[PDB]
Amino acid sequence: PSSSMADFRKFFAKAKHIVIISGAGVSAESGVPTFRGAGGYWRKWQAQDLATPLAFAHNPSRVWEFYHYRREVMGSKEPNAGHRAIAECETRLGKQGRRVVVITQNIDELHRKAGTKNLLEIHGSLFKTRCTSCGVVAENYKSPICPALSGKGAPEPGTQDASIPVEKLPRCEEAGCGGLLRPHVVWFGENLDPAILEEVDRELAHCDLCLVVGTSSVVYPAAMFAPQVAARGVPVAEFNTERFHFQGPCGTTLPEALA
Amino acid sequence: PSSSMADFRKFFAKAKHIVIISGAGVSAESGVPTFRGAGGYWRKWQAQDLATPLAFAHNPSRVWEFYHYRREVMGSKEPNAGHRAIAECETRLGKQGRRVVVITQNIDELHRKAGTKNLLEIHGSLFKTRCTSCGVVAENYKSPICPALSGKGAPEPGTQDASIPVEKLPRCEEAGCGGLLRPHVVWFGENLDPAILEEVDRELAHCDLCLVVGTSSVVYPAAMFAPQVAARGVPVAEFNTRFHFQGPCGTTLPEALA
Ligand SMILES: [Zn+2]
Ligand SMILES: [Zn+2]
Repeated sequence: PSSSMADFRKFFAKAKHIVIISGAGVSAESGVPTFRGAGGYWRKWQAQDLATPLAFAHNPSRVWEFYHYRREVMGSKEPNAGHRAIAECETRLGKQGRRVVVITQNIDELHRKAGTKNLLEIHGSLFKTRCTSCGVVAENYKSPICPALSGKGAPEPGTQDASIPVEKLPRCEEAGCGGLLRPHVVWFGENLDPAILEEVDRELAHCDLCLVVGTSSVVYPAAMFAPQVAARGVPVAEFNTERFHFQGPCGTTLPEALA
Repeated sequence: PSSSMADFRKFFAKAKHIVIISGAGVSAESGVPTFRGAGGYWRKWQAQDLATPLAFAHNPSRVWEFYHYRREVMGSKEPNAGHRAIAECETRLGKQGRRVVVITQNIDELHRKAGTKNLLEIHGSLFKTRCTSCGVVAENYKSPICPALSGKGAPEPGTQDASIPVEKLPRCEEAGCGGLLRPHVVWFGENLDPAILEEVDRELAHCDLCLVVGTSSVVYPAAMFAPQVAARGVPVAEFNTRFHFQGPCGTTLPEALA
């Protein structure tokens, strides 16, 4: 894997269809606490205790307490230089008829806030809700999402469970529904949206340059996508903190690389 | 990027927990047809066209014809010298207090024919069915899987679609179900069973030595497994059609696992 910026910039100049696969490193550079490894903890629990349809069935109040916490910490965050370079490149290239798409594992909408428009959110968004009754997906940025969760969601073990009755958790506001809302987030056991994967696969089939940013291509989810682009002879440029590999924060490398 | 067999054996002789990741190259050496790449076609299509939820929903007869073909060709296939050496290595190290486990996305079951017991078939089996109604998972080696597939599944293009009505495709035989069966195999766009991957990770986290044999860069998720073993500092030896050993796995593996 080459570290030549000049050699990368030569493909970048000529690339008509760029696919940027964006991992958690991009979000972390904005102060988003990465909910994986040593960080994958809230009170007594891990992600596999919280982010599952079975968890939501047994204790939706606890799952909503956690996602309220997640929403609260996320909504105070701002796009970083990497997010900005990525958006500015899409805007700039688009005026020339050249394409940039972002595939993100992240659910904080920081790419959207930076100005990214060709955005594929494979894990959904925690600022979207899904109704478990009618199936309607809705935007929700409200703080707090419901009055019962006001002041709730503290991460300390020993914090009392809110034990909010289901009726008082976030409810659908479609006329005549009133169903229980869940976060519009892909949980363990649940498949990624087939329509999204369809769009993703089309982009990978047509791209002439691929970027992996804030993650590596040997790890989920970039490991799903980058190998088949590379096997086609399309250059894959990797930007992370340890064909092309560029070391350092994406906020440092991407502004220059995507200039 | 070592190519020394002498250095591998030193690690092999003492190794307690051996994971063997077995890719499509191991199957190809037994003549099992592959369905990626230029030589990977059934009629007009490759696996990426047929092994999908969408394809099954749109033409279950064509998808079933494809897997029926693959089920039927296995009758002339045998495990190769690679499968045997892997299976003999397992039983041998067993009576020494040592672990050999095989993790594979191969669905042709030649590893278990060869005598492998610690086998993780993480992509299911050609010889297993799943009911799309009741979810029951059943072993199925019946030839043909249903009478409507008798003589069907021809691999050359221009072969007329069987166009078997869904009612005459493989049907669940659980009392009062009658649901449509699919092959119990992981498709493009589908995740692994949650427990399956949790078990893979357990083997990967505890192994002293990893073998990766006949595995392409695009096989998924299996291509992630050796990378995370190496990240631990644990030696990974590549056997293609840290160590690299070139040639048929039936030629290199007997001497490597001797
Ligand atoms: Zn509703
Ligand atoms: Zn059934």
